[PDB]
Amino acid sequence: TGDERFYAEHLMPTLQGLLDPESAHRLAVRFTSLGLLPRARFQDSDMLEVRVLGHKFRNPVGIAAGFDKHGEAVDGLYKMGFGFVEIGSVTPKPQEGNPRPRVFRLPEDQAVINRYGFNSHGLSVVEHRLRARQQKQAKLTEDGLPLGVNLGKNKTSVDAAEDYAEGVRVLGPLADYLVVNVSSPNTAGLRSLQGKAELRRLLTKVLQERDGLRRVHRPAVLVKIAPDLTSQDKEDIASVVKELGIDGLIVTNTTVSRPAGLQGALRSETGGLSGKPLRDLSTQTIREMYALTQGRVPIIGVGGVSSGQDALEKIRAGASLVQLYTALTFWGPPVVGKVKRELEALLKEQGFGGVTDAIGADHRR
Ligand SMILES: Cc1cc2nc3c(=O)[nH]c(=O)nc-3n(C[C@H](O)[C@H](O)[C@H](O)COP(=O)(O)O)c2cc1C
Ligand SMILES: CC(C)=CCC1=C(O)C(=O)c2ccccc2C1=O
Ligand SMILES: O=C(O)c1cc(=O)[nH]c(=O)[nH]1
Repeated sequence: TGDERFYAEHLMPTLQGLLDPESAHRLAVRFTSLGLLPRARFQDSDMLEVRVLGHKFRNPVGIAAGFDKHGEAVDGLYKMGFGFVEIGSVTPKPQEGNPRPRVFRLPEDQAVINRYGFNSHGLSVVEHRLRARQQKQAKLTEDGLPLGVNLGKNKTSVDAAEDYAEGVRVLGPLADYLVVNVSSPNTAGLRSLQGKAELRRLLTKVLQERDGLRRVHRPAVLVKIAPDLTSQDKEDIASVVKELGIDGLIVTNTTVSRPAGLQGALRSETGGLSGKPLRDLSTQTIREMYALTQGRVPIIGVGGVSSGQDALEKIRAGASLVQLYTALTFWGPPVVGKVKRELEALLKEQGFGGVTDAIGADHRR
């Protein structure tokens, strides 16, 4: 389409030439929040509907955590055509995150490196922001546009499990699903919570807190994992998720690896790498986690999605839903309708009745 070409070829590269990435992010959130974007033209086909995690998703393309960290732009993100929105990560207390600069573009790689370090307005501010639109969200969710909330932990926390428990208590009642984010590369010791013993203790506490919420306020609980896990780590996570009845996995966060071939001048910056160089590392992690959970644990697939093909590869590997972030930063809002249009076309070409028929299809070949 003309908008896709205009944004991708002219407007976004021009604005990126003018603005440092964190300034660009802040202006993107402000513009989205104000609805200063035409309403998406693409009308969602019945082929794109997914029923998973106790909810209807009008389309399987979500905005990944970290774009709307503080729940400021939720309605603008639905207006952009996302089938679901995930906010956060949110930490219990407000915290500033790492010193600036902490976000870096790798244009030659269609990648970003970030070390934000969980900059967060904190649970109380986000709670009041979501409460201001709680019944609007109830109607959106009923109409197939669910809301996820991603929970983090404060830098100076002495008890990680209590940070996540506080998040469940405060934002669980406002969420369709919660994400226990134990895979940020930018908080010291956080990824150690993916270990078997630490994860079983942490997730038992999180599920007990969730189960204590009133039924209409009781969200699904997902664990978001790194792309950098050992085979042992992945087997341990699969075992714990099945043992405790965790509702789903988000696969994956950013990578601390630096794949051979990166060209960006900023490739050796500390932080998590996102975008195209992460794509197939994430797809293969989805594939492994689907097999280790016997296809019984819903997966939200994320990492380097910028086309219908990228989305369908993750769905065929075992994802019920996908998310994107970094593609939005390069191609702008038109990328959402592009992914959905291309995904519909490919499902038809490959003989799938809809997204649901394609979930895990590669494992049945
Ligand atoms: C600038 C930036 C900030 C992010 N912040 C968060 C976060 O707060 N919580 C989280 O779970 N993931 C966060 N992520 C990771 C994304 O949710 C996603 O897992 C990852 O970027 C891969 O998707 P992509 O290649 O489509 O960007 C962030 C990613 C980026 C690029
Ligand atoms: C061109 C404008 C105004 C916004 C696009 C954008 C980036 O360029 C960026 O680097 C970026 C980096 C991290 C998060 C979000 C973004 C983003 O939203
Ligand atoms: O630094 C952050 O806040 C952040 C970055 C990232 O890539 N992933 C995440 O979970 N948090």
